[PDB]
Amino acid sequence: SFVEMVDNLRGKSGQGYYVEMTVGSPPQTLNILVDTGSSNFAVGAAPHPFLHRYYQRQLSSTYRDLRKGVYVPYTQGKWEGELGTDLVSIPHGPNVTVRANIAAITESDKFFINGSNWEGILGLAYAEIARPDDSLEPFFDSLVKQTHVPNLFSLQLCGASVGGSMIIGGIDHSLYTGSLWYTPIRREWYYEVIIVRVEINGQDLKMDCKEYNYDKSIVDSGTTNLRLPKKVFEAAVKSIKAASSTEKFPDGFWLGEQLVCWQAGTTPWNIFPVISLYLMGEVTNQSFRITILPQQYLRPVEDVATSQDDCYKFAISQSSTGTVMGAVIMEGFYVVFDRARKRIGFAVSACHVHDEFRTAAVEGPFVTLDMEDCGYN
Ligand SMILES: CCCCNC(=O)[C@@H](NC(=O)[C@H](C)C[C@H](O)[C@@H]1CSC/C=C/CSC[C@H](NC(=O)OC(C)(C)C)C(=O)N[C@@H](C)C(=O)N1)C(C)C
Repeated sequence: SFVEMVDNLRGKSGQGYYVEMTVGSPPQTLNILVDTGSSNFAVGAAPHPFLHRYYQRQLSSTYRDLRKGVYVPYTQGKWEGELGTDLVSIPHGPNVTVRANIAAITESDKFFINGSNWEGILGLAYAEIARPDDSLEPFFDSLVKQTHVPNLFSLQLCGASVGGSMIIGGIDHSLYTGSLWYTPIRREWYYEVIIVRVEINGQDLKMDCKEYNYDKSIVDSGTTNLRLPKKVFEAAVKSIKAASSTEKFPDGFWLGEQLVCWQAGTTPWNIFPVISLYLMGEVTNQSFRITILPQQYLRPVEDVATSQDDCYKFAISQSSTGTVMGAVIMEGFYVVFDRARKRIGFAVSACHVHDEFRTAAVEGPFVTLDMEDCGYN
């Protein structure tokens, strides 16, 4: 029954992907950011300059007050609100209604985005990282417990003004080609995975693989960039600079500050390298790799002038909280969050990225010794 959920995601570039939801009785419609990097379901519940609508608990006859406050910080942005419960449905999801924990957002700082068209956030990770503590059941746990929806979902995020699919409860095989390759979920808090090798244009970065996972690696649809620990970021940028040294870029470009522009249709994709991330596989000493094209980590942005030139921002940034495989990494792959079997699957998406001579790819099997030493403790 998955055809009805195809294309149920929208968004603006670099502003997150959202799904339509309803809360309360009568149903109030809201666009909800899909975030696999957090575990709280929360909605704007008071006026805000950037909110065009918001949840009005007083208009819902099924609302229940939990009489408990909550604060949630993210990498960028934070909010505090009031906990309660209400009935929740997904118009272009499964045909069910669940009573779910909802945080009613009453104050926020740099959380809502001017012109993003979403008014809340759906944290899809596990209760261990829910606020204020792991006793606040996340939405997807509630959905699985109260209905017959199988315990998995998949995400097909498509680039450019953006759209995609969140298939709730299953895998839609018309949305990807080739084989699905699975990596274990190391621990059920974030969707934590283990990166065992990194290559740039086929050249091993030759770092202790622990550095790739310092202090964790996660899959996070709510983060735009590929985010890398300091040491990995520095070696990657050095390698990308060297491969593209044909041209010169402002130093702020490599920090994500300044953007780079070329005359329309002349972007020199060939001087930027592919990046291969090797992930721990399902059998002993076995891994697989996903290959990222520069069309993914050079994110297109609107020309800051009155020109018709293609402009891009560098969508790889430095992290202090581990590797984050954000939306630019997920774009062009079909990603299966198989919570029932504690694994994440990757395949080439049907909305894959087109280069004239290179192709994003998921490839295996590879042999990799001592993969367990790559996890940080
Ligand atoms: C200070 C962090 C404290 C720890 N908090 C967490 O780990 C929380 N989870 C998280 O923070 C997640 C890891 C991230 C989460 O998805 C949050 C969701 S905030 C709502 C996101 C909406 C979509 S816009 C994406 C944005 N793009 C962006 O900034 O673009 C430029 C870089 C080009 C300017 C971005 O990337 N945001 C990152 C930074 C981020 O904050 N993501 C919860 C578990 C409590």
